[PDB]
Amino acid sequence: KYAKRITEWPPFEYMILATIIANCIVLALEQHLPDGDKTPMSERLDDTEPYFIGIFCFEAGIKIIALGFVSYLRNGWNVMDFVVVLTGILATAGTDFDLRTLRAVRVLRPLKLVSGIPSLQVVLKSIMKAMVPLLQIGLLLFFAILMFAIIGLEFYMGKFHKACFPNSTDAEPVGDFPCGKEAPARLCEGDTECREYWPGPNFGITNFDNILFAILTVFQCITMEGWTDILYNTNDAAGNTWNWLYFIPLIIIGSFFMLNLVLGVLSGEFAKERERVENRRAFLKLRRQQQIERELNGYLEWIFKAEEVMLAEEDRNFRRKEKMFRFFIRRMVKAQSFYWVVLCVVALNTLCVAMVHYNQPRRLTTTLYFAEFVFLGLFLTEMSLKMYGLGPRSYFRSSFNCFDFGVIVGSVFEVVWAAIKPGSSFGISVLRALRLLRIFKVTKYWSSLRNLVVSLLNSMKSIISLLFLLFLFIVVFALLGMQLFGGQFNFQDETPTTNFDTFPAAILTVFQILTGEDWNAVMYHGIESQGGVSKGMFSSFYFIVLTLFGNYTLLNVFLAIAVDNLANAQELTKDEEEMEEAANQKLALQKAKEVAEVSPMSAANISIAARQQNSAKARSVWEQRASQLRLQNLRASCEALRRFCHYIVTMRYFEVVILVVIALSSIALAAEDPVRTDSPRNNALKYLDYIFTGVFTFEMVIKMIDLWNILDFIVVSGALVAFAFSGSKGKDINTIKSLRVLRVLRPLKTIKRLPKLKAVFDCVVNSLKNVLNILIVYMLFMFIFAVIAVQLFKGKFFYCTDESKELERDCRGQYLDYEKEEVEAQPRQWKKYDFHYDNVLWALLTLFTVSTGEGWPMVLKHSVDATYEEQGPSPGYRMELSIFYVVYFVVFPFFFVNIFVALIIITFQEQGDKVMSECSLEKNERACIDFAISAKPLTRYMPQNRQSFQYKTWTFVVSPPFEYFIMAMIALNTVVLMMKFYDAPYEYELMLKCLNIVFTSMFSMECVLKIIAFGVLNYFRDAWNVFDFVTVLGSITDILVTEIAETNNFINLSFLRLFRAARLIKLLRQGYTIRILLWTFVQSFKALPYVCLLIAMLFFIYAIIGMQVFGNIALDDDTSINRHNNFRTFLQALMLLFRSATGEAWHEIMLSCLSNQACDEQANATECGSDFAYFYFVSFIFLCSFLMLNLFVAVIMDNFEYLTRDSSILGPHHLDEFIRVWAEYDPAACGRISYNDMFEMLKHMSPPLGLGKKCPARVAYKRLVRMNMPISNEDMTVHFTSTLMALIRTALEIKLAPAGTKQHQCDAELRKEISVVWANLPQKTL
Ligand SMILES: CCCCCCCCCCCCCCCCCC(=O)OC[C@H](COP(=O)(O)OCCN)OC(=O)CCCCCCCCCCCCCCCCC
Ligand SMILES: CC(C)CCC[C@@H](C)[C@H]1CC[C@H]2[C@@H]3CC=C4C[C@@H](OC(=O)CCC(=O)O)CC[C@]4(C)[C@H]3CC[C@]12C
Ligand SMILES: CC(C)CCC[C@@H](C)[C@H]1CC[C@H]2[C@@H]3CC=C4C[C@@H](OC(=O)CCC(=O)O)CC[C@]4(C)[C@H]3CC[C@]12C
Ligand SMILES: CC(C)CCC[C@@H](C)[C@H]1CC[C@H]2[C@@H]3CC=C4C[C@@H](OC(=O)CCC(=O)O)CC[C@]4(C)[C@H]3CC[C@]12C
Ligand SMILES: CC(C)CCC[C@@H](C)[C@H]1CC[C@H]2[C@@H]3CC=C4C[C@@H](O)CC[C@]4(C)[C@H]3CC[C@]12C
Ligand SMILES: CC(C)CCC[C@@H](C)[C@H]1CC[C@H]2[C@@H]3CC=C4C[C@@H](O)CC[C@]4(C)[C@H]3CC[C@]12C
Ligand SMILES: CC(C)CCC[C@@H](C)[C@H]1CC[C@H]2[C@@H]3CC=C4C[C@@H](O)CC[C@]4(C)[C@H]3CC[C@]12C
Ligand SMILES: CC(C)CCC[C@@H](C)[C@H]1CC[C@H]2[C@@H]3CC=C4C[C@@H](O)CC[C@]4(C)[C@H]3CC[C@]12C
Ligand SMILES: *[C@@H]1O[C@H](CO)[C@@H](O)[C@H](O)[C@H]1NC(C)=O
Ligand SMILES: [Ca+2]
Repeated sequence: KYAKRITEWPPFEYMILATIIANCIVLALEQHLPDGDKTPMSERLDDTEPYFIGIFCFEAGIKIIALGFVSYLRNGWNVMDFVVVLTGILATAGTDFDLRTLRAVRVLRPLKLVSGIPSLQVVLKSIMKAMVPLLQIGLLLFFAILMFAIIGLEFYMGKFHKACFPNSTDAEPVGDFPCGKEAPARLCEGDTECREYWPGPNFGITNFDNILFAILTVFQCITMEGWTDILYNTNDAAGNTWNWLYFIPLIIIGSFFMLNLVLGVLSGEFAKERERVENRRAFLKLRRQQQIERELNGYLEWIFKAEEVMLAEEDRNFRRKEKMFRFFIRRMVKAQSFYWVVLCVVALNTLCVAMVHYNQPRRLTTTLYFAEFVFLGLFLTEMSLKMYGLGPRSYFRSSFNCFDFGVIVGSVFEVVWAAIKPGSSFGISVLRALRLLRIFKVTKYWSSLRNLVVSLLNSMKSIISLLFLLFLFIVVFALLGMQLFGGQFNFQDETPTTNFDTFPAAILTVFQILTGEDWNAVMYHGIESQGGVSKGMFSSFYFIVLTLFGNYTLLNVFLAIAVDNLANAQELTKDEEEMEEAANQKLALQKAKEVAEVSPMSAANISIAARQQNSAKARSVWEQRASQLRLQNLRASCEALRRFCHYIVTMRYFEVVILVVIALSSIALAAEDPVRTDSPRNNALKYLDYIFTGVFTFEMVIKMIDLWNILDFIVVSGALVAFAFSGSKGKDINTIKSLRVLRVLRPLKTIKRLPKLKAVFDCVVNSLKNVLNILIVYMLFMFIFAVIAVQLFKGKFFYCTDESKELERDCRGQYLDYEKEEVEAQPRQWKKYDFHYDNVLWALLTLFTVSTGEGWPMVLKHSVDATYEEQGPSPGYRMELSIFYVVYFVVFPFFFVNIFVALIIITFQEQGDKVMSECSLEKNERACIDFAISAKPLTRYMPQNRQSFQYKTWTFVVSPPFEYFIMAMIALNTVVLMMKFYDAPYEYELMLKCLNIVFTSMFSMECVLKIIAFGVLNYFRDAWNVFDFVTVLGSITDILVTEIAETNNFINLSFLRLFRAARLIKLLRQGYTIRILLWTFVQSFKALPYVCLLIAMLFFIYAIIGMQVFGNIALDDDTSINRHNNFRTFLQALMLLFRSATGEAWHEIMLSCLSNQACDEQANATECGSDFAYFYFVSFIFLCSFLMLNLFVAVIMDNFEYLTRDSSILGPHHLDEFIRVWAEYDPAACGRISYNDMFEMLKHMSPPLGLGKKCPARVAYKRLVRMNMPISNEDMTVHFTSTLMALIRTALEIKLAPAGTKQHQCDAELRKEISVVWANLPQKTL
């Protein structure tokens, strides 16, 4: 039994890894066919299973006979291996048919190589240790969903079951939209009536019939996938007046707030983890290695200089004459002239390669073909001459030179491979555009951008491990999907492409679900495959998981990578700059030392050059927090007429009137009718615009007599020109429209007038300027990808209307469309796909749409189906091209976009301080003392009579079992709140109503008991008691309304039910970690309202612009501009803008209004719509994303002190416990309290602060004795003013004990730091 010492060798471990990889390949080679069909390879691979099972069992047996049982089973990975082998053995000996739950375990086999490689185990532990603090967020998220689900269950229960059945002939609805009989809901057209019962919108899956369906629908909504479809279904089922008030708060809270919480928690976790001893040591090693290299390079340059100096004096007096040539070459390959020449050559090559487009002239094609050879030869001659003038070892030292060599080799391979078989092309020749990255060399941003690449290369193994772990999880989920839905997607209609039949299809489906686009469609297909709504509805959980741990795990990989690398680069750059400054000042100070024969002026020179550059120390919040965390960790480790037109603008009440006129003009702009130009409202608006432009020009003309003013000049001049052209016929009506839409800039004038709005706009602009270099790099990478995509896909995105024809000449005439069983004659026409890659601009637009994530499966399908230059598509022709898109998703949406967030997180500047010299010592200590400054020991108001009646009620109410009963009563009432379902029996609804009755009665009894035991003016003091009373009163009003027959049409009262649905909030107070986080983030939100004002102004401006431009588009169904989504009104425009901001079909909306749309039969122009929608939508998406990210980072950095807590010396929270303890023992302040209570209070005090063990109590005595005593005054005196202050002073930054006599200086420091407190603490210092 000595297997461990003779059978646990490296080579045996690599034989077990080969068994696993082979098993993975066998699993990936399986194919699933419907209805029991099987390929011969299926049986051939099935015959391979028992050898794998035998090998696994042998390895398990060796490990058992080496380690024992319950220490071999003590490892979780060994437990997983044992479970896998046991399930395999049972399957081998299993003849019964209930093996599906056992054969689905063999998808965990790829996870076994995680156990075989401990490095992957360490990486997985590191990635999963940052997800525990996210769990509470998920809990909160679940609560939110539950709450919203309940609200849905109370409003949209069985509302989607009505449809326009024509005449009850065969019960086939004509339209897939809900009804309302008369009412403001949507009506049937033609000979149809809305009969009862029709499954629902999506096969009857998305509805609010019961709590489970409501929960699933709300979860689908929060992921912002198809929530607008549900919104429109509610709109046309019950009217559009109040449905937005349910979905807009739902989307906001469930997506934006959750994402902000996740980002903040992750940022705090990363900041805490970066300052650990291991990471700090690794960073110090990297910094030392980088610092050595600069000195080495300087010394080698010095050495080369001497080698070329001792070679000219050695020849001045064959194999030597060829070496001055090498020296001259090396002096030539390093000069600025050669650098600029090669940079211009690379720029010209980029220009030449960027002109490729579909249907280019043959002369241009030949010119580019020859220029490729010319450029390849030139680049080859610049890589050989620079390699001989520097040497192979010195040339390969720089990483970008290695990249250049790789690109040259790939280009040569492409050139030789493009002649022996000219088909498509890889596109490596475009990669030379990355050589433009030399531009940053001549700027001052070279060090910062180079340090990021240095840090990226330093931790390459970690990046590879993380990517491989992600790929392994994707493979495991693909195998699970293959087992669950493999071969079950063969429906009566066309089989969906997004299926789980083969391994490539399953892995593409899993990747698409990970991105989060159209995952609900795949979920619907899976549910339909598993039986439908009736049975098989439990197959959704898979997708649920694949969403959750698929949408918050990438944010834990790529965001972590970005934060770590960018923080490392920033710290490296800052340390390099400060070390250079220190070395320069030391050298200049030493300069004066050698010159002792005269008074030196070097000291003055270094003095005048030491403060001018000092004003560049930004010291962002992230850097300050990192420094404080480093200090704390190190301490813990160690311790173990001109005047008549200028006085009018000087008036105090002149800016306010201008602001109110600006607001009035903005409101008048909002309330405009685009579709009906000729209306009395439009005439009144024109008359008001006359007054507005008159007052604007009047105030403007008196301002020039004494950038933003430039904008005011354009506004005024455009208004004047429009008025001048108004008094004539329609001369150049397009110019009139342009000058009319120019008036939207009126709200922009408010930015300067409000100092706070101007400040926040300046902060946003500064944040934008902070990421300009990364934006340029991102644009260069996107351009390279777009050029490659143009090269790959130009011309191939053409298709005929019917798939039978493959050529343009064949796609002529008419064909038979066999849709909806009508076989209609439809014209054949050779069309082009909406999003293509004809030229670089179209490719850039398509890649932007892909990066946003909308409709990228469609472009993936089109790219895969593309065949040739002028030939129609063929399904699955080139599947490998999907790699391209995968790579794109790895680089832009995932990587590049996550380094934008990090670059804003780590460089965010504090705004509420605006100065770094306030106290230089307190960041949380100041807040900790201010908490005691403001929070007085508020009491619980114990009754003072206690004679016969009030004391009994008070004792009953404040009793712990009463609170427990209320909690159980509030938790059991929520169980009866979600237990309602559609088409329930009458007795069931009666029981539900009776239970609601008794619960409301119990809560009313509790409220009246509290009123009696506390008092009218005491119960209402609490903000929670008044909320409870409001909910009780609302429930009573609802129950009274319900008992009496409801007013059918007099007053529509159905909102009061929400009050009862509010009881959930009543149970939100039990959690001691969700309340303190929710309240903290809400209080940070309420402290930054001007960011929200800026976002609202952005939405207002874009809504007005859309109203003016695309307002009169004709409403048509089966499009993106219809009765649900249009630009007609201000509310409709805002809804469209919000839908695009979340992102549903913004590309489809853009295409639905481009310069050729059929125009409404009520407006003036017969052809309305413009090609301006491209810029409109792209700019709106970019700006909305940027401002939302800025708001998120502002909120996160407002709370960074709490998000990086490291809770062991916490002070902001222990004061709450102190107040809670003091309140119970104190009925009222009464000035002063006794002494003996404080000892039992310290005993009952939280052990985290004050006493850990029995021994530290002595230290507490050392804090009570051996210093100044408050016993000088009356012993009947409070001590909280002197106890908590002393404990918070001595817990951190203790100074009195080492001195023992310098108390007066500490008191003076405290006084000068509390200078303006209105002398309130002077009486508390004693
Ligand atoms: C940590 C998680 C915290 C979660 C907090 C959640 C906060 C947001 C909650 C949003 C709830 C308000 C929106 C209600 C959705 C309205 C749905 C609807 O269609 O209502 C119409 C309804 C009658 O339907 P109607 O079509 O008019 O008639 C035919 C069919 N009966 O009724 C009507 O006739 C109109 C009445 C509905 C519109 C007004 C309702 C009051 C809204 C006040 C503002 C929000 C109050 C928030 C209260 C929080 C606690 C619930
Ligand atoms: C990286 C730097 C050096 C590139 C600078 C920009 C140009 C190289 C790009 C930007 C605009 C691109 C143009 C974008 C739009 C067009 C129009 C296009 O012309 C046609 O499509 C005519 C055929 C037809 O539609 O019938 C030819 C490509 C061209 C000029 C592109 C050629 C390459 C251009 C000129
Ligand atoms: C300062 C910002 C928030 C813009 C103003 C807020 C808007 C949401 C409010 C303020 C004025 C409201 C407008 C107040 C007056 C009207 C006119 C109203 O139409 C009619 O009065 C019917 C008369 C006719 O049929 O001609 C339509 C709503 C509308 C523009 C309202 C739409 C919503 C508006 C634009
Ligand atoms: C963090 C990353 C690594 C996640 C994705 C891992 C990729 C390597 C996966 C996801 C997409 C997979 C691709 C999904 C689709 C295809 C096409 C397909 O190629 C075929 O020729 C299929 C053959 C057939 O038609 O039956 C299989 C390889 C490839 C690119 C797969 C290879 C492995 C890929 C590239
Ligand atoms: C001073 C501004 C900012 C506030 C007042 C502007 C809005 C509320 C005013 C300006 C002109 C007004 C319109 C003038 C004419 C008509 C025609 C008729 O159908 C009655 C209502 C209606 C449609 C008015 C509704 C209210 C209206 C749109
Ligand atoms: C790291 C950054 C700069 C990405 C640069 C590499 C990109 C452009 C490379 C990496 C892998 C490459 C793909 C690899 C394989 C194929 C299959 C071939 O039949 C067509 C080209 C295609 C689809 C390539 C296109 C270009 C591609 C996506
Ligand atoms: C906390 C959980 C476990 C118990 C409280 C949840 C109760 C109220 C929920 C959980 C699952 C729900 C059931 C889920 C499915 C159905 C089938 C439907 O055709 C009638 C309603 C019915 C029977 C639901 C009634 C309410 C229900 C029982
Ligand atoms: C002025 C600001 C928005 C700078 C952005 C300018 C560019 C991106 C925008 C501003 C106005 C736009 C124009 C507005 C209207 C039309 C008419 C249409 O039939 C063809 C396109 C064309 C000519 C647009 C092209 C793009 C355009 C020039
Ligand atoms: C069937 O249609 C006719 C007219 O097409 C109309 O009377 C009604 O909708 C139906 N007739 C019935 C229900 O008798
Ligand atoms: Ca979407």
